[PDB]
Amino acid sequence: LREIVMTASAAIKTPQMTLPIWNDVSDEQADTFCKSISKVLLSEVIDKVIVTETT
DNA sequence: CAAGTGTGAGGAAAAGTAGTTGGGTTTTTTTTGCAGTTGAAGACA
Repeated sequence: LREIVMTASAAIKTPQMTLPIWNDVSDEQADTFCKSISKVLLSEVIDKVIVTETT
């Protein structure tokens, strides 16, 4: 309530956007779209990093 | 052997006052949350 009324902050702490999905949109299509929009960082795919510094 | 004028000081004491000190206040003139904002360096056409 403070984040709205008191500060009218243009930076919500947890900004969310709700998306209605068409009646025709399957649940499986919906999970595909959920994957399709979410961000994927390069870190998120790395398993191990080995640096062999030789000098 | 003796009696008789003139007279200077020595002495005492309670309270005060000295010396030496101190006390004594008096009197005294280690960010722990927040959101915003400016100015800055840097950068651009």
